[PDB]
Parts: sequence; structure tokens; C-alpha cells
Amino acid sequence: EYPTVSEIPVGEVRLYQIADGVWSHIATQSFDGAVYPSNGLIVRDGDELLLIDTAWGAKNTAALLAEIEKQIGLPVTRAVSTHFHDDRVGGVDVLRAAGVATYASPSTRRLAEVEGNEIPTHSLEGLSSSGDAVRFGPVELFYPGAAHSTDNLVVYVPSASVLYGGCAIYELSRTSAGNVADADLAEWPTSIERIQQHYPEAQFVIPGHGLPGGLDLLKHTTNVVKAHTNR
Ligand SMILES: [Zn+2]
Ligand SMILES: [Zn+2]
Repeated sequence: EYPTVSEIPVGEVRLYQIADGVWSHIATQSFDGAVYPSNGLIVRDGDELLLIDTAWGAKNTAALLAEIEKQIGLPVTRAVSTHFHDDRVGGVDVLRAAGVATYASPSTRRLAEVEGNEIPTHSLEGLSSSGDAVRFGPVELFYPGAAHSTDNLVVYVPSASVLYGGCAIYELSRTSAGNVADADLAEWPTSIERIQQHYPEAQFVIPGHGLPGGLDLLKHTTNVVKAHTNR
């Protein structure tokens, strides 16, 4: 039932209900002549919605808001980007124009600015040191340490035991490292272990790209990152 690339024409977006009041959003982009899927999260926040991550670009993110209106019909009032790369901040300007309040850590905002990427409006305090967590509406935001990027956040939905790892967590089908240009390979397993330590009760774990699974995605990622380290 989870959608894959061949289900999703580029420019379209699918929603997937994970639990009561919790969805992923799935979109695709072409990169170097291959097509990659990308996940984000949507969490019901009373009669409003919280969005985690853009749908990887302006057109996708417009389509995302259109699909949310079509299928859920509650207002997206806030969005949080989990790190500074384009699959996470690309589309922030579309969200902002549509009246969504955009958020990221000050580390992410700064790195987005350096990269010339779109920059969320608001700055999330309380996430500066590895192991820091803050509640943000119906989710907990956690900074595990540097991993895929120095700023990467993960998002937990306590009502549903859903853990969204973003790009710090790989899907099982990914056997070799993704983009590690901005990674801290040295710290990435230590960061993954902080996630395990903080969220041992998680039932559904959503990678930045590809299929959900369970907490097995954590050690899977560590194995892949450690192999890449020793390449
Ligand atoms: Zn990234
Ligand atoms: Zn990513």
C-alpha cells in the first residue's frame, strides 16, 4: 500500500495515512536522470495541520498543499524543515505565500542562507545541543547530533508512536550512502544511537526517502554509514 516512484508522476504528491491524525506526504524529483521519492509528515494539531518538510521544490509543494486541501481539508498553519537542503526547504516560499508560518532551527536557517536556499521565517529555540528535545504542537522535535547534516532534526508523534527520521535515516532498500557532502560520518552512528535511546517505543519509522519500517531502519543506517566510512 505505500506508494513508490512508479506510482507518482513527477509534480504529483501522494498522502499516506500512517495512524490517526498522522500522514506522510510523498513526492518525486529527477536527479542525474534517476527519479527519487521523498517523504515528509503531516500531523493533525486540533483543527489545523502541522507540516514537516516541503515536498522538494516549489511546484511539488504547491501540489502538496492542493492535495492536503483535496484529501484532508484542514488548514496547514505551520511547517518545520528538518534540515537546510532543497528536499526540506525547497518550497518554503510557496508555503509562506500561502500563509503558512515556516520554522527551522537557527542552525538550519543559517546553513540554508549560506547555500542560497529558501529560508524559513521562524527560529526554533532549544535544539542547539545533541540530545535536546522540544515540544512543538502535537510533535516532539529532537536534535540527535550531526548525521546526514550538522543540523538535522527528527520528529516524533507521541500519540501515534511515529518517528520521522528524515534524511538521517535510510530505508532498508538503500545499501550505499546517499548524499554525504554535508554529513558528519564520524558522528552519525552516535547520533542514531541517541534516537534509539530517546524513542525506543517507536512503532513506525519514516525515512527521508522511501519505505517506512520500524526501528530496524536505525541500525540499518548505521551499518551503511559505517561501511561507507571504511570505504
Ligand atoms: Zn539532505
Ligand atoms: Zn534527503
